[PDB]
Amino acid sequence: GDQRFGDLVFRQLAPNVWQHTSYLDMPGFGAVASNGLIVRDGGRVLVVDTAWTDDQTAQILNWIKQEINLPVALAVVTHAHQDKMGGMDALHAAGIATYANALSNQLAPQEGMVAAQHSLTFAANGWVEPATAPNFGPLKVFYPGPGHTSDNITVGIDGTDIAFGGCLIKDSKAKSLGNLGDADTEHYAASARAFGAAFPKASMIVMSHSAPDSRAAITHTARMADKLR
Ligand SMILES: C[C@H](CS)C(=O)N1CCC[C@@H]1C(=O)O
Ligand SMILES: [Zn+2]
Ligand SMILES: [Zn+2]
Repeated sequence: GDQRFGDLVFRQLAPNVWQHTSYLDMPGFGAVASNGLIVRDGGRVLVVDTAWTDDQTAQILNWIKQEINLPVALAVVTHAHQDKMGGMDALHAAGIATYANALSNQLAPQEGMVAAQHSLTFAANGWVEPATAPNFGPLKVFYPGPGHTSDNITVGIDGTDIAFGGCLIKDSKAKSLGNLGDADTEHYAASARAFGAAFPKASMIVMSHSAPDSRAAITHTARMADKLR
């Protein structure tokens, strides 16, 4: 179920996949959860997204050492906001290779983030250019278009039923698309549907600010985004 580890929560989603969850006070909103992923690929571990802070991110690495006890080969982060990239220095201190959309790395300094070490670029159809994501194993990285942010990316996990929408996708009962201050309101719906179409077999949709849901998270998110146009 949920495993509490210090101030974080970890939940196994599949034999080789766990969700990490960390919390930060957003004055006016309460203590806000953010989710990312941990994937074992044979003898190594892959991380999707940091926690909000360096200290929390170091705790993710402590949990991995305790529960998996294999090296973390790389991390990929899914846009330049604090919940996704706030712990980059902890990853770098640990010697982990880090990857982000080129645009996320460009935006990182102005957003108050540390850039990843490596930049992903994307084909016109949204799929990552494979040479920019070497040794990603089962992580299949897709740029669905601008939506929650200009730079948001998404990740499928081959060999599982899981696709990770990050902060682009909200759950099937979500009331709003949330803060749209960095959003692309025109392109959001199409970007949500493009995520679904990229990972058509994924039955478990993981996202930053809701628990895992069915594909109704994608349809519901797109349908709410239809009203922004
Ligand atoms: C700090 C982040 C980055 S997505 C944020 O803006 N959040 C997290 C949940 C509340 C809120 C929002 O997306 O509206
Ligand atoms: Zn965000
Ligand atoms: Zn977020």
